[PDB]
Amino acid sequence: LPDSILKRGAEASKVLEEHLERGNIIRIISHNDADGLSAAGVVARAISSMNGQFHISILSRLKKEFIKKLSGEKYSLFFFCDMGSAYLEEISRLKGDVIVADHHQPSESEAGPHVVHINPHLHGLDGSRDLSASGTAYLATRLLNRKTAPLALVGALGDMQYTDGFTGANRFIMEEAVEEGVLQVHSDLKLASRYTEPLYRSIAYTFNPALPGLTGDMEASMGFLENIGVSYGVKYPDLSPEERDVLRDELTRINPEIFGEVFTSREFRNIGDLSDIAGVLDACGKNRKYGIGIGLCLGEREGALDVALELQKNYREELVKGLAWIRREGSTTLENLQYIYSEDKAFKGIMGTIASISLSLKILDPDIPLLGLSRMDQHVKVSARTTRPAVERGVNLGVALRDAAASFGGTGGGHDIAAGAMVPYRDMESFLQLVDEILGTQT
Amino acid sequence: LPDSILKRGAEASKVLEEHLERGNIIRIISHNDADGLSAAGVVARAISSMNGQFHISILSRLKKEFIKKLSGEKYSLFFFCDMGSAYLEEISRLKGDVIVADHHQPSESEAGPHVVHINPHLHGLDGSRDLSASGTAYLATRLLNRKTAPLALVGALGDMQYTDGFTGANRFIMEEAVEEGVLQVHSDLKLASRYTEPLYRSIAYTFNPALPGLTGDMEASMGFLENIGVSYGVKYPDLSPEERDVLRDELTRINPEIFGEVFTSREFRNIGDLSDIAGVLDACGKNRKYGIGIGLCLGEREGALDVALELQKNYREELVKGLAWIRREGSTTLENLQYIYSEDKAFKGIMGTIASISLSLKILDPDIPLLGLSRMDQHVKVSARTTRPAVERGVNLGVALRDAAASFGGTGGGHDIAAGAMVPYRDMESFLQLVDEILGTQTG
Ligand SMILES: [Mn+2]
Ligand SMILES: [Mn+2]
Ligand SMILES: [Mn+2]
Ligand SMILES: [Mn+2]
Repeated sequence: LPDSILKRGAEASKVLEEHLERGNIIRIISHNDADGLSAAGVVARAISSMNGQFHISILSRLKKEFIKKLSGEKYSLFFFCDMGSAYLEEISRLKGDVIVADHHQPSESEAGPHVVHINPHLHGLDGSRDLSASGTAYLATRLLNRKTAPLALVGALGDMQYTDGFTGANRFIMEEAVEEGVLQVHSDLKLASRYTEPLYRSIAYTFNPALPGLTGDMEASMGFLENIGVSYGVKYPDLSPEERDVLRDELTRINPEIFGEVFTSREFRNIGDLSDIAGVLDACGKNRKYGIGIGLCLGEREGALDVALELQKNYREELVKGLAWIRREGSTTLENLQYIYSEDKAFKGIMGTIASISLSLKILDPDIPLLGLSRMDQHVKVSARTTRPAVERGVNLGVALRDAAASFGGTGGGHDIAAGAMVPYRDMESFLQLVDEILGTQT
Repeated sequence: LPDSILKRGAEASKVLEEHLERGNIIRIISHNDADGLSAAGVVARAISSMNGQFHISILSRLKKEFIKKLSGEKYSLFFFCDMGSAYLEEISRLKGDVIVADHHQPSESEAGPHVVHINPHLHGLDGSRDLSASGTAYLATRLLNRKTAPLALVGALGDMQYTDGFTGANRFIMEEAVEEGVLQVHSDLKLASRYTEPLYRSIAYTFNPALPGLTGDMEASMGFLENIGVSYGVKYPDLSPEERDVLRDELTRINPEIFGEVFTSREFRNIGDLSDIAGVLDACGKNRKYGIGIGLCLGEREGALDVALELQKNYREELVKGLAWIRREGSTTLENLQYIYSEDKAFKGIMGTIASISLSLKILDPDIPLLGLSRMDQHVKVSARTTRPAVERGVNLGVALRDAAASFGGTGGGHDIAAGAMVPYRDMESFLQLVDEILGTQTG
């Protein structure tokens, strides 16, 4: 990588150690998706391993008001994951030391001198591809605990940073984790929950890498498996070798991606591969069941796990319906983006995910950035997704949504390839065109 | 301390004396938790000490109907503890004199020259911190009996009014109880039932001050004690001095609050410290078993005590399960609150207690107000708890739940730090979503 970062990391480990040695409790603030929860987990696990204590809050968006509420509180160290780069001035106004582990672009003023800021953008690395919050937290805790590297990669997968191989600092973290013996790599089919789910359901629930015709369609996948003569009520490992080969052959025909690298760790045995864990965390996060998510990251797997797996199941079911909806009513295309709108509470939480999946499946034109829109009474939650070719063409959704949302007194941001915003429902049209214009621009 | 409240207290003592001298039986109505039972005990002890007679009814909630049923009955004096401030008009409609000893925000109405109302809120004091029903009853009976001060503090502890030291009128009552020689203060570890329970169980049952990792977990605490090399099957006082020192060192590392002030009285020797007594009463109250709680308060300790300690054991066991349940199914967080929902009767009676303990332990984020929810066929019972930093930030659960509930034809109220409500199942989501905003305006 560029050895610079590792250094910045170490600065942050030093600070962390200082405060732990003094007995003071560490305040952790993070985001509510796979990356945010796995980042919070990395840090809390590092603290735990030093017989230290931590206080975690999970937020869906960091707000100026919330930062002020903290500036009260008698905590000596604040650790921010997956947010904060946009509020560096405001955060600097905290009494007490601060670490910010984040991977969004600038944001933007200077960052005070009692604050440690780790961000791939600052070290010549791409925050959209080469590192996520969870990995940034690992670099911050790497000299204290290396057992956490699998979780670091959970967040990276969660944030869609696997682009045929891990790249940049994610590659570094993978390599290390192998070297430390806590991560194994296998070539295999990338099917959903292969250890806990019968083949027909596993195929239907393989949303990424997507399998057009089969993904999201229990009937068609059951059918498909009969047509090719492969048992559809057994779990993948309980198949015969011959059946495995025929299956590998026929699914690859539908999408070559389906076969490739698969990541496992003794830590997550009986649950899933690393991508599966990312899914379980997304389901916990979408259900504001943050405790279950973090418990899972720290190693709780008894009642918590049952609950977590049940939440996934529901999550998956909701995704199937959402995909069916998009197939039924289409999207309206403009000139530089397309969009999809729904007042159904069923889809509020999952709009971004079904957006992404629908582009992969090519239900919708993957060349055109897709804005999913869900009403929250007076406001509308926006979830924008596109693809890596579109980012190459110059698309930056994080920028477009931030600028546009501000214009109407809203709040928005993200990365080039995925972003979100919140705006008055009343301003939806105006909003949408403005993004349109902003779009065609950078393009 | 305001002279006004001591004076108001004396007015109530005078009234009580008047009726006792006339030989009439005194009607005592109180609540069913530690504070409610200890308050009822204070009054009945003062009555007993004057060779007088009393009739006690314990209620889980005072209702308009019930007040009317009393408005019959041939009793000359009615003594309300831990309730009544919300029903002052309805109460004044009683024929016969009335004392109301309470500490809920009363906004508001008008008494009726014929009702004596003692409440810290009326005298510039905080009902959430500076005085509870039991202390308010003590101020009402203070010029007739001072041996009751320990019980007054039992209710205060029960109502979670120890905030690093007693404050306000509770501090006054403590100081007076020392001066009278009925209360002693020690620095020591604040472990559950140290005189009657082996160390591993004592640590597992120390719910407050909470000990993360150990509290509620028999296996872990047994383990912990082996790990540090301290006898785990012996009672705290039967340990060696060296063992005591090592233990004091290793528990303080987990929570500094575990060592600090401890309150005792010859009255409760062989049973527990004052916080232990609060626990026994909560157990009696949660099981009904009101006659036993009150027996304990009056000094009955033979068969009654055995029964009481058996009940505590069961209560504590239920709390352990409830905590485990929260650990298993988590809470869903929203903007300004979190909540937990159950269909079990195992947890009905204890929802609010395990809510409080889980926040102390930080199973759940203590910065965020926690709403426990249990279904009653058509309605759902709500138990809300939060912490003192949150109340500082501006949270008031009593208010939030009262308003919100009403807005759906429900009924709700309490204090800033703890409250309850009852609403139609048919619209939880609306209810929850309305409280989550009322709190944003509170903390904004
Ligand atoms: Mn995130
Ligand atoms: Mn992220
Ligand atoms: Mn009470
Ligand atoms: Mn009370």
